Amino acid sequence: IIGGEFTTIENQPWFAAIYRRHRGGSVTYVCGGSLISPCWVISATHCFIDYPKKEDYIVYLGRSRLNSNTQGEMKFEVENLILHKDYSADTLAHHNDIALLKIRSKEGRCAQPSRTIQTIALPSMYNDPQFGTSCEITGFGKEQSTDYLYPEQLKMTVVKLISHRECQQPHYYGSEVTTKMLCAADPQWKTDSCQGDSGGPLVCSLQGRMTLTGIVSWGRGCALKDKPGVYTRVSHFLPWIRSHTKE
Repeated sequence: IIGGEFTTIENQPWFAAIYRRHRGGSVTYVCGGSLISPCWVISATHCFIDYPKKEDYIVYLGRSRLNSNTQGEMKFEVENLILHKDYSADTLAHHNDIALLKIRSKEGRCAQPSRTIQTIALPSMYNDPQFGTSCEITGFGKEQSTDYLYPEQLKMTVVKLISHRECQQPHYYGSEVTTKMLCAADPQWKTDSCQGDSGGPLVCSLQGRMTLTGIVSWGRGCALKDKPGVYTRVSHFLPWIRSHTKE
């Protein structure tokens, strides 16, 4: 997250921190995700496509820090890693960038809700906030495009939804953005998602309900003029989500 503010997991208790174990034993951060039911985390396919083996991954819930344990956290293996079969790496602008992780602890259990671990509601189909609506994004991604390190503390910021009409302009993203995607940016371009934020939640309040409107997917650089962050439009994937969460 470029700009924005530090936070702790209490302020985004559905946030899932996803890591990969390397041959040699080293564990590195991969991407964010969101808990949508006790056994299911939703994220982005591009985070996993190069290493599709479920045994490679570790998922934490209730974690506020990147390389330190948070009191009360839960650790999970990935029982199933489900990538969207129509994924395409189309020059930055990934299509169908959505993935599901069925989580299971060493003891064979799913998530247990607490003050630091809670699910996020899915939207109604094709029901998204009006453009110009302020939404929030959360993650452990870079604080500056030029940084080498990721922040140790979780961050969040606010971005505004951008119409498909505005985002499809040639001076924005042209044909790279589809109706299954959502653009969001800051009016001053001063805050944004960045590398490492992929897979995490874009949350909007619709009708009083905090809703998983988007999943961090792609963008040209970070916090750059006329280059919004781009998000998978969750409300266009409900049948995919419902079928695969029975697996």
